[PDB]
Amino acid sequence: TLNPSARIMTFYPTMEEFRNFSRYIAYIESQGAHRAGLAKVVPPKEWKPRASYDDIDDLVIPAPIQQLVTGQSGLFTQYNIQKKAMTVREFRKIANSDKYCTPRYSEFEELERKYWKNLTFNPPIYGADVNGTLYEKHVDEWNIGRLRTILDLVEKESGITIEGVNTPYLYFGMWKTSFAWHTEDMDLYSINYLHFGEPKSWYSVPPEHGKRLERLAKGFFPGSAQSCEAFLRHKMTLISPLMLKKYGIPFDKVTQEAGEFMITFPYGYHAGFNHGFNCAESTNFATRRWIEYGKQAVLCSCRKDMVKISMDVFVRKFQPERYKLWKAGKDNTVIDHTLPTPEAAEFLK
Ligand SMILES: O=C(O)CC[C@@H](O)C(=O)O
Ligand SMILES: [Cl-]
Ligand code: NI
Ligand SMILES: [Zn+2]
Repeated sequence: TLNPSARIMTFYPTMEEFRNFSRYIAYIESQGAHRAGLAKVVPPKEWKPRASYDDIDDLVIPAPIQQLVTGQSGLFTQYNIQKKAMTVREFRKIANSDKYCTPRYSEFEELERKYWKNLTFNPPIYGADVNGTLYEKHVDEWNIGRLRTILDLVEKESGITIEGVNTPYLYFGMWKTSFAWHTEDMDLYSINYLHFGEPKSWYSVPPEHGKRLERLAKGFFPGSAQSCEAFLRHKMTLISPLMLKKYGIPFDKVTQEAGEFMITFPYGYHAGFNHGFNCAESTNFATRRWIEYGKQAVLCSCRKDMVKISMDVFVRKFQPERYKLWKAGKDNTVIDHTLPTPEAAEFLK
């Protein structure tokens, strides 16, 4: 089938193709993009979500996070220490200080080695999970604030909003800040735009090999595994690419740059780190292909306020012939990670 390498793909849509979000996602899936779990989409040169970013210095980061990393030989656990609120100006001041700034380097392979060699030292601050958007109110193409996908059935039918899932999150980062391995809540899709700043590097494991990654993680962190069915959802586990390589876990890497979009797919494990001071925005979204992932997503069974979406409305509206079967817990549909979402039908003929 398509993209049998399950390698990370990059797309350059024209302004025409760009306009319909859900439609372009259907397209890239018809090209096998999802098989890698992660994909890059470079927006048209004439596209910009905001005019200028010189007016956010006063924007407040209510819960900055200091990332303490503990571990050795490729396996680490990240602990969060919440610091007092601060502004984007204060944050940047710190991000650029000779204390937390980016080390000198030539090729990316070098910055990478330095990241994996010093991530346990000099714990950085991460202005993550910040409620808000940097999109201009009139931007109608790929506006994270309103992608208009079926995930809207959640708020529209129940009124329930889940910060970060069906509302945007801003992430202000600095050198060495990172994000642990994980898939989205309810195994949804994810859209990430890097408004500005230094690059953000990503690691991705193909959804078709996700179970292998979990198996490995469970063997390394048996304690966390025995305490939770999906401890990777805590987002505290870091695993180096060398360790994955050494245990035969298929994975790919890619560096996202300011102005580019990254898309993660259902059950696509990903992790990465920021090269330096930057700002990114993200939220989740869905397609009809997601519904099945949602019904089968293995959720965190030890924390409260953990994201759990009712799959009822989706199964009832898009899988009516399986609703009673599903409701009776008799629906044993097996998921094929290679198949594109049905909306991509028009692109396969
Ligand atoms: O987990 C993701 O989808 C990306 C998270 C990334 O934006 C971060 O800074 O944590
Ligand atoms: Cl700026
Ligand atoms: Ni994610
Ligand atoms: Zn848990």
